This record gives sequence, structure tokens and C-alpha cells, in this order.
Amino acid sequence: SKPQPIAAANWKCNGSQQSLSELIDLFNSTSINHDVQCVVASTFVHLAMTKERLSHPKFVIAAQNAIAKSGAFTGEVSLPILKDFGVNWIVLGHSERRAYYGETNEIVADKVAAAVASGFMVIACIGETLQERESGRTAVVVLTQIAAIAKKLKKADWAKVVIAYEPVWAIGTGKVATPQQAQEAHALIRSWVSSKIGADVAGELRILYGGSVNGKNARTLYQQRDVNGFLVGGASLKPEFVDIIKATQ
Amino acid sequence: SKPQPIAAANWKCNGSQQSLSELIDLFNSTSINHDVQCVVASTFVHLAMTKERLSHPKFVIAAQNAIAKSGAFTGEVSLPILKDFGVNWIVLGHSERRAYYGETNEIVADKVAAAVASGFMVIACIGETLQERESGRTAVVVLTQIAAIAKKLKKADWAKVVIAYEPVWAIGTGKVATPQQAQEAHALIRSWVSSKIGADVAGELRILYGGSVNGKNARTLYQQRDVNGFLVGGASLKPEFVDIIKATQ
Repeated sequence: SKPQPIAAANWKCNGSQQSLSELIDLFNSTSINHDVQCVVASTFVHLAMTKERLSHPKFVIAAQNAIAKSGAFTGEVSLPILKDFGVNWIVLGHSERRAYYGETNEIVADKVAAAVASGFMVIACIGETLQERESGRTAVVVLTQIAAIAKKLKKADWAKVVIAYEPVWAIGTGKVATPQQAQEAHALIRSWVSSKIGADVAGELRILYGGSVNGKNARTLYQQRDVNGFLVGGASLKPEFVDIIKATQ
Repeated sequence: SKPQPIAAANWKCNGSQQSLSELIDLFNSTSINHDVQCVVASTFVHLAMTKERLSHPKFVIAAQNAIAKSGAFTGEVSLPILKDFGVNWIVLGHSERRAYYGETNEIVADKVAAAVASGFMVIACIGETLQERESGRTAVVVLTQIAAIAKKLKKADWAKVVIAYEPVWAIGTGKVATPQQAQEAHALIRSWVSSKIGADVAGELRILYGGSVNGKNARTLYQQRDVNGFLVGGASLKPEFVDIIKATQ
């Protein structure tokens, strides 16, 4: 079969106590008969609320970033503080962090290795920018990015990793990648993994699609052979999210 | 005659619910008889616990950083979000932020302007490094730092501003700043404000020392004319912070 899908809500830098609670009541009331792991990535400020109010057994709370070690880094949150707080999932390498907060492939590779070592389940994000896609650099970019992460990880380390493919050009622009494009980027990444890591690994690996996924387009994307779930922005702030969940099995 | 002082605990990237809750306790049991504003800047993750537990009438909580607007900034936390959460104080432009996280003078100044626009009381941070210092550039750097923040505020805005001078040259370098030196950097700032903004603003402005402060050197530092409190790193995670508050008598 396919490995257990994932339907992850990335709330980004948004919400209010009230708006978010709403969402959570919504989610908590939802029924999900199939095997799927739902993840809610809230801002650090609202990790308390969520963790207290989110009761659905199929959902887990996640952070949206972190640094590897506690210390003199004013403004940042480290993995240790996260763990102590009860958080076991984290999103790392987000294109927004890469494009605006100087996160290079190394920096990402590192946070991931560290996160893995501290025992977290990590969603690592990889993907090309409009300009690279237009140059015909898709394969080199994605493969380089994955290989960066791969370096620091050990075989067994893979059981905690979930890869997120997100074509930067599909980010909050409405330009969703076609199922073809999506499946073609996922198969490539997956070939690399069985080639460099092992087919056993490539087979259990969850690879998500991110980039303007919505209630409507979810089903066809999910229908692809190498598409195991989704990493969702905007629609995740809507009840429509529920639809997204239902499209994966 | 000096304005009301401020004793600001910058917990930086540290803390565990256990250790933090104990400090809180200690802090709440403290008898402070003078007019001082005590601020506790915790990680984003700990804001809730912090809010619930601190009960001392003389304490307020603040955050270590923020972005101006909500949106597609994974990992980031904005003003509106903090505003809803009940946080009204913010530390901004911290030397650890300018060093490792790309905060230019221009970024810190827009961040300051937004916070002010939003009602926050802001602790804005400035200070030169060993090199600028070594080279005779102390005043040029400091003044540029203050001016940049100032080209976005109006006179009335200053009622919401607190400046913390950070002796970067003396941090992690092997060096030691004496009281006379803190004082010189502080007077310099005051004269610039006093001169570009107004003498009225100037005499009211709080300029906090952001260097190495312990329970032993606090009073002699407080003893200096243009010294209005401290922005404490390390000693804030220790009971010694209590001697730090008293030193503002």
C-alpha cells in the first residue's frame, strides 16, 4: 500500500485565541475513520492553548521552527525548550525561512539532524523557486537540497523524517502544480532515496505536497502514486481543511 | 532626578517549566518598596505560563522579538498575535539579533515604529562592537543606530520608548567595561535625544545599561547619572536578579 499519509496544517504567522479555538473545536468534532496522522503547526505563542484544547486522537501539535541548542539567542526557541514543553513534531526548512531568514541547505541539514537526535518527528521542506524551474534546474535543486539533509542523517534516522515538496511558485499564489508536476517531483526524490539510502527506506518514506492545496484540488493530487499527504497553508485556517484530510487514504 | 527605573530580565533562549516556575515564585515573594518597573522577557513558548504565574504588582511580561504583521512567515511571531495574547512590552533590535539574524538598522527601526504604532512599550537595543570601538567609531555607530530608529517616530511616540545601551565590545571579548564607560555611552545618547528631539523628552527617556550586571556591580552602575536600570542577560535566570532590582533604589 502507501505509507500512512499525513495532513499537516501549517498556520504560519497567523491567528487569535478566538479564531484558533474555533478551528480546534471544529477539528475535535471531526470524525476520521481512516489511518492518517494530522498535524497542527501553530505559532510558538499558541502552543499552550492548542495543546490544551486540541483533543482529537488523530492530531498532533508541531512547532514551525527552532534552533538546536538553548542559550544566548534572544527571540529564538530551541529544541530542548520544545521537548520539555511536550512538542515532538516540527517543521524545518520552510521556504519562507530559507528566503527570508537566511536558512541555507547546511543550516537546514543541521537543524534536521539535531531535531532527529533529540527524538522529534521532522517535516523537512525542499522545493524550487520560479526562476530555477524556468531555467530547467528543478532536478539539481531538489536533489541537492535532499542530499544536504541526507548527509547528516543515519539510516535509522529516516524513520523520523517526512519530506515536504513545495514548489516555491505554488506558495500562496493559487498556482498549484499539476498532479503530473507533483508526481514527477515526488518520484524523482523517491528514486534518489532508494538509490542512496535503500528501497526499504524509500518505501516507507512519507513525501508531502505543499503549495495551494485546497478542498477541491486535494483528491487528484492525493491520487498520485508518490503523494503521501499534504502540508497546507491558507486552507488550514479554514474548515475546508477537513476536506483535505478526507482526501487522503 | 531620574525617571522611573526599569529592571528587565532577558531570559534569552532558556528555561524549563520547572526552573522557570521556581524563579517566578521567588520573584512573587519579593518585597519591592520603590517605584520600579520590573519586566520579564521570556521565550514565546513560555509566555502563557508566565502570564498565569507572575503575580507581583511590579512585574510585566514582554517578548524577545516580533515581526510587524501576521502572514506567511513560518516560524515567526507578529505584533497583532502578541497584542491579542496580552503582551504589551517588547525587546527589539537585540545585539544577538543584529549579529546572527540579519537585523539591520533599518529593520530594527521599522520593527520599533510598528510596535509603537501598536501600543507596545518597547525596549530598543543599541551598541557598538569591539572593532567599531577599537577604531574610534563609538559615537558614529551609536548615533546612527538611534537616529535610524528616530527617523520613524514622532515626539509623542518617545513616551513609549526605552533605550538599552549594549556594550558589545565588552561581550564575549575578554574586555571589561567600567561605570565611567557605561556612563559615557549613556550620556552620549541622552545628548543626541536632548538635542534632536527635545530636552523634555530627554529628561524623561529611560536608558538602560545592557552589559554585564551582577548583584555586585549593579548599585555602582545605578550610581551613574544617565543610568536608569538594566537589561540583564545571565543573572536574570538567578535569584540574584532580586539584588538587581533593589539596586535601583
